[PDB]
Amino acid sequence: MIPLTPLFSRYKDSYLLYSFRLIDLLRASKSTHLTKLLSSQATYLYHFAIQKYEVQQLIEWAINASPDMDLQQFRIEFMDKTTELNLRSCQPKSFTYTFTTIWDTMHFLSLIIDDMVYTRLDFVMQQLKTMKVLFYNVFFILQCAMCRDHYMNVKGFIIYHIELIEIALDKEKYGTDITFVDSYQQETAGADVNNMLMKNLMAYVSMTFHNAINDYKWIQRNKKPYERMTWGEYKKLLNL
Amino acid sequence: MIPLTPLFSRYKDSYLLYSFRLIDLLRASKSTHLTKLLSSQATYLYHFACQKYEVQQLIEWAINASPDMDLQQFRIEFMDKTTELNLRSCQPKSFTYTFTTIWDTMHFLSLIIDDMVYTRLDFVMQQLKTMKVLFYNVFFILQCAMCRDHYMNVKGFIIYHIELIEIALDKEKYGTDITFVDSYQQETAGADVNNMLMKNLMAYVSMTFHNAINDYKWIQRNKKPERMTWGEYKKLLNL
Ligand SMILES: Cc1cc2nc3c(=O)[nH]c(=O)nc-3n(C[C@H](O)[C@H](O)[C@H](O)COP(=O)(O)OP(=O)(O)OC[C@H]3O[C@@H](n4cnc5c(N)ncnc54)[C@H](O)[C@@H]3O)c2cc1C
Ligand SMILES: Cc1cc2nc3c(=O)[nH]c(=O)nc-3n(C[C@H](O)[C@H](O)[C@H](O)COP(=O)(O)OP(=O)(O)OC[C@H]3O[C@@H](n4cnc5c(N)ncnc54)[C@H](O)[C@@H]3O)c2cc1C
Repeated sequence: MIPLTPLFSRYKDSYLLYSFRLIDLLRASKSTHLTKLLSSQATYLYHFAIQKYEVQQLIEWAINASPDMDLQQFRIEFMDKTTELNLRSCQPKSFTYTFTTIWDTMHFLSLIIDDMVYTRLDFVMQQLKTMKVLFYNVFFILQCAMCRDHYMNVKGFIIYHIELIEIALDKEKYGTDITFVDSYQQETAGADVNNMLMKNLMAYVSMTFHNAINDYKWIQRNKKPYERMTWGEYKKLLNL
Repeated sequence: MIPLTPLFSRYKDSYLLYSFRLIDLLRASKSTHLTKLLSSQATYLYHFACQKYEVQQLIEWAINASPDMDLQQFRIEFMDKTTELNLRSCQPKSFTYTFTTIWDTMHFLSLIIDDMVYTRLDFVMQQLKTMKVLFYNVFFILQCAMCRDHYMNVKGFIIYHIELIEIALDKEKYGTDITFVDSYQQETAGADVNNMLMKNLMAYVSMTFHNAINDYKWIQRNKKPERMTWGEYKKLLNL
């Protein structure tokens, strides 16, 4: 399982706030396609957080919630509903929603993938496909049109690496064990010639992706760019 | 300044064939948005095809060509139109369309990018965004539903590396020169601290992508799986 650190504590709570803010959109939805997409995303999110039958109750409650409530009244009704369904664990501790709420959710999902793979095969390959669906369908909820447009262009970078893992798991299914390496360069050296996978690959993929977004935004605003996060420091922050 | 080689000449003729097939879709288009997108993409492809006003006349000819022609009849009218506009260069020598026509176009575009960068400016930084738009908007044209769905999932891998190039040219605009290195590993090791950029990045990037797609399709077909190596690829193209 994932190591308990302060930073991982915020991730889990950002993940719950994010999940809460996503289901609040269900009552507002203006299309059947959005409703099906929000319903499945939130179901999938909680399934990575019987718990599953209670979650179906929560999700169904949110689909039929009044569309004329504001957000704070939805929060009141949600707090009660999760308490009643014995899902206090779904309840966020902090309701301040920002970019760090989205980043934490993506970094959380990355750590979850690394844990499922190191601690693992049909099951892990079905989870990895649900993860691709989650990353493909990240919503910002907050207002940032240009963030949405940027993310739709490059989200495949993350998603591509999930497929490398599936490719690696497919080789283990067929005879070649996965070999775990400590640096991205070794994994990338291997593919150009045997089944090497970086340990904590997705933590590093999403970290590298975080930096690239933040590097690119200076082009966006047209200003000269300053502490960037390093894999060394990140691993220390998360006890990896 | 792309090295003229056998594989590259096929890339070039595949590029032209892909472009001819795209503008053939303009007469059929069922939405004003798809019309907007195909004519932009075709204009862009031609603009990179290793005069612009003549291309605009070609495109405008395609927009108004009869929707009740079949494709072969369109090919007849296109071969005449390009002959009249003094654009015999846009004419493909082979009209057999396959997955290799699409791959060849993608690998062609990758080689254009690496050539603009090492022979470079706000100019190259602007041409890269157009490159991003082209890769975001690749049409298969042939029938491969699961292909389009796979490519829409992972196309960002390619596009991300175009952004790393803009990021690198932005640091050069503001002081730090690009340092060209020989492996992908040296570029990804130095991002983690300085402005290194792999030489022939997009050739390597779209080469690795091509392998990934082909490895992934054994998962897609549920089947127990000769892959292209960088050294072999650089040999084939004289990089
Ligand atoms: C998918 C996504 C796309 C975005 N696209 C854009 C855009 O196009 N234009 C724009 O202006 N903004 C964009 N943003 C927001 C942007 O990335 C920043 O969050 C914001 O612009 C300024 O945030 P910041 O530097 O103050 O903190 P942030 O960059 O948000 O980081 C906050 C926290 O995350 C942790 N952290 C910081 N860096 C890393 C890292 N490399 N790896 C792991 N953890 C880290 C740290 O704990 C830090 O406390 C996007 C955000 C997301 C989640
Ligand atoms: C964007 C895109 C997405 C696709 N998604 C799918 C999918 O999801 N499922 C599916 O079944 N098919 C998919 N395809 C088609 C698939 O990749 C193959 O083209 C097809 O299966 C034919 O396989 P092949 O090995 O015979 O030839 P190809 O893989 O098409 O190779 C043909 C030519 O390309 C050259 N070549 C081969 N490998 C490389 C390489 N790594 N780098 C550079 N050049 C190379 C060689 O010169 C060879 O002659 C996709 C194609 C594209 C262009």
